[PDB]
Amino acid sequence: QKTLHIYNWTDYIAPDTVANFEKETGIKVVYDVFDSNEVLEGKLMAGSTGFDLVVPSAYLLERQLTAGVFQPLDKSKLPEWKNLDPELLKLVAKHDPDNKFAMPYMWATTGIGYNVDKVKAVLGENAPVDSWDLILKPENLEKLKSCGVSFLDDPEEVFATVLNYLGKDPNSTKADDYTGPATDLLLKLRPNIRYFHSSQYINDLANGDICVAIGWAGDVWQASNRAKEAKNGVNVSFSIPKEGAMAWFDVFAMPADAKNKDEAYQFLNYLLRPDVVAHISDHVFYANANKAATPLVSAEVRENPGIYPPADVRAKLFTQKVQDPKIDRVRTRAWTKVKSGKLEHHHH
Ligand SMILES: COCCOC[C@@H](C)OC[C@@H](C)N
Ligand SMILES: COCCOC[C@H](C)N
Ligand SMILES: [Cl-]
Ligand SMILES: [Cl-]
Ligand SMILES: [Cl-]
Repeated sequence: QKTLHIYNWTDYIAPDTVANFEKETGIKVVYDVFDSNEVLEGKLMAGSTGFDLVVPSAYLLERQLTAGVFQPLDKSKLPEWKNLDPELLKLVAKHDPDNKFAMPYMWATTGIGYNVDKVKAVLGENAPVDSWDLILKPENLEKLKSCGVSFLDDPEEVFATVLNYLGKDPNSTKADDYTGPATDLLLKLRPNIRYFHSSQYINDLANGDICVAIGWAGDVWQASNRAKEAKNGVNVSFSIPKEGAMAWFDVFAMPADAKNKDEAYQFLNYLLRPDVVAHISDHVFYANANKAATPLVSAEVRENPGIYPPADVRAKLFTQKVQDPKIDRVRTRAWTKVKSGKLEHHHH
């Protein structure tokens, strides 16, 4: 009896995907979840993860590729590899040259999830829901504070979006941009932010407890769908704002010390089946990287331009760059300062 260990993002598979695989193959799956690239990266770099498959973002795979923590994926054991969109593979290959290490899973953007009616109640019918002004202009956050504001607990995403909003390179390599203007804005916003968290905001949006969030697209569409299924009268939407936004791929990868490689390839090949991955997209509201699967994805998902954005929106999207250690230090320090920004100090 063989057992396959998988480590994936929360809210990123259909409820029955694993059970269906277990029934088909007789392999027992131990499925665990994370909501942060930082948590996964730490485990990959500290020692053995004990996992057979993990799901980093592509830029994280790129950041640690030369550290040797992943092993190359034997495409002879992935007969359905051909189902992946070959043009999307060329884009992922910027992170994974010649697609040696990573299987593209889903693609999306980092934007604003919001309660349509509460935002309009607080900011008016002309609330700037097509703009980062909705959540990064202090005058707006002051008005939204009590209906609840959340930011992702992701320093790379948050600093990049703030830098872009301030008219800087979202991937600036200038330390002063982080310690100066980006920190200045974040500290002005901080008193109005209820929490920094990368997964609680889904149910909080769905239930009406948070009115604006920095969020990942499909997470927000899941919140919208949860509210609809609950018949709770809450209207959640998502915006890829006009100033641009981060875009990203998440990918499956195999840790270099994986125990059960054969079973892992069986699971990857299962995910390459068009019906399997389209069913996932239908439940998690994320675009997959499987060309063969597209016709099977629900119309509600395929036709949503916040899931599959058109070319004029894609032209405004940017990709996360891996930063040098000095920028990493200054960004991480600034993040800790921002998150602790409400605490009282006694040094004056
Ligand atoms: C409305 O269908 C769009 C078809 O897109 C091709 C698929 C394979 O790529 C999805 C991208 C946007 N992650
Ligand atoms: C990659 O293909 C999707 C094309 O969308 C382009 C829209 C019509 N502006
Ligand atoms: Cl409410
Ligand atoms: Cl990425
Ligand atoms: Cl449909």
